[PDB]
Amino acid sequence: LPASIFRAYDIRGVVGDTLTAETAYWIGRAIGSESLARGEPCVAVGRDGRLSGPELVKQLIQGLVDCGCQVSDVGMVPTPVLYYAANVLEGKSGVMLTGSHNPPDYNGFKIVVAGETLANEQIQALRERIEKNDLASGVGSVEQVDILPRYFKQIRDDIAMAKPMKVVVDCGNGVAGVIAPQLIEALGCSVIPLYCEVDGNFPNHHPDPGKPENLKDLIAKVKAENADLGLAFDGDGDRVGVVTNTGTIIYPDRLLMLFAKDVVSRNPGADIIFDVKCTRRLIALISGYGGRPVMWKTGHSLIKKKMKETGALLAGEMSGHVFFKERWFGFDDGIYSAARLLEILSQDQRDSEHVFSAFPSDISTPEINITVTEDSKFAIIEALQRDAQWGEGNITTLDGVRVDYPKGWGLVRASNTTPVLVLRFEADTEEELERIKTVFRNQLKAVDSSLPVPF
Ligand SMILES: O=P([O-])(O)O[C@H]1O[C@H](COP(=O)(O)O)[C@@H](O)[C@H](O)[C@H]1O
Ligand SMILES: [Zn+2]
Repeated sequence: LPASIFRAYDIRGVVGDTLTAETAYWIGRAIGSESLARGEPCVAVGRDGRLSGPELVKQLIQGLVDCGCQVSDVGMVPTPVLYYAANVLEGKSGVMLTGSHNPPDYNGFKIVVAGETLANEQIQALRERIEKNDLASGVGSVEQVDILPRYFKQIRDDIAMAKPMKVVVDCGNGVAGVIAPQLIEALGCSVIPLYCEVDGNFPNHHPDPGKPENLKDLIAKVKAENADLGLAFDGDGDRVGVVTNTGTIIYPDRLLMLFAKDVVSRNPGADIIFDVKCTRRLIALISGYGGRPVMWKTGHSLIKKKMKETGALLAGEMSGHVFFKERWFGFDDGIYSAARLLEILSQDQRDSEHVFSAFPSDISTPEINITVTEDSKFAIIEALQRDAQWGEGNITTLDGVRVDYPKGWGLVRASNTTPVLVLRFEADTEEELERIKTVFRNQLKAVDSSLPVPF
C-alpha cells in the first residue's frame, strides 16, 4: 500500500491509481484490528455519493468482518450521520468512506475508533499494521441499519424555528442532498434546491463551499428569488457555507460569533475553540460574553480532540467545519450547524445581512498562497520561529507563526498537503494592514531573500 494516502487526519487517494479495492480491504482489516485492540468490536460504516462507493465499501466492510467485528452498515449517508451512528449505536467506532469535496475519482476514509477520531501517528499505525501483518482474524457479522430517519428526527425535535424563512440549499450534487433540503423544509422553511440530486460525476460546480466560485449560483438564486438565506454544503456534508439575503458570504469565523453569543448565553464560562486563521474579533467577542476563547491548530481531527480535552461546547475553523457539543455530540456537521443557524436567524426580525453586519469587521486580505518546495516548507517556518523578530507581537506558534497586534494580526503556516505557505492578514485600519504585511514580508525575506513574497 502507498504511504502517501495515509494522511494527517484521514486516508485519501485516487481510486484508479493509489487507492485500489485491495487497499480498501487491508485498510478495513487495520481499522478493525485497532478497534478490537481498544475493546470495541462494533463498527459503523457509511459512504458518500461517489461513483466508487459501492466497490470500495464492500472491501472496507469485508476487512472489518474478517477481523471478527460486528459491522453496522448504514449505507450512503453524510459524514456527520456516520459520526452520529458511532454515537448512538452500540459501538463507538465508525468509518466513513468519502473523498469529501475532491474530484469524482477521489475517495478515502475518515475513522473513529472507540470515541477518538484518528490523526497523525494513529493513522500511520494503521498502515504499519498492514506492512507488519499485525492484524486480527475472526468471523465477523454485518447488520444493515437505516439511521437517517433517526438523525432527522433528532435534529427536527430539538430545533425551534420562530419566523418562516425561504432558503436556497446547494448540495453540489454531493450526499447532503439525501437530507438537508428535506430536513430544512421540515424545520419550517421553504427550500429552493440547487444541485440536490446525488451524482458522483459532479456535473455542475464542485461541492466545495470554501471557494467563492462554487457559491456563484447560490448567490444569484438567493437574489433572484428574494430568499432570506443561502446555504451550501460540501460533498460529504460536514462543512456548510452561508450567504445572506443580499448575497454576502459569511465566513466561519463570523458564523462562530453568532453561534458563540448563543451558546455562551446559556452556558457562562463555556470554552469556545477556533483556529489560527480566525479573526481576532472572535476572541474579544467570546471573552466579552464571558466565554473562554481557545485558539487551536487547523484541522478537523485536531479541533475535535481539543474539544474533548477542554470541555468546549462549540468549535469551528475557517474551512467551514462547525462543531456543536451543546445539545449535540461534538462532531463537525454542516447540516446540524445549518439547523442551528436557522434557529437563531428565525428569532431575529432583522434580515440575515443585518444580523451579521452588526458585528465588528476588520479589513481582511484574501488568503495568500506562496508556492515553495516540499523540502523547504516546514524549514521556512522553523527558521521564522528561530530567527524572526515581530516586536511586541503576542506570538503564537501552535500552527506556523501567528502574531497578534493590538489592532490586527498576521499568520504564516506551511500547508500540510501541498508545497505551499499560507498567509492571512487582518487589521482595523488599511494602514495597519499594510504595516503587518510589511513586517511579515521583511521576516520572510530575512529567512530567504529570494522568496517570492507577493504582498
Ligand atoms: O493541508 P492544508 O494544511 O493545506 O489544509 C487545507 O487542505 C486540507 C486538505 O485538502 P484536501 O482534502 O482537498 O486534500 C483541508 O482539509 C484543509 O481544510 C485546508 O485548509
Ligand atoms: Zn467534508
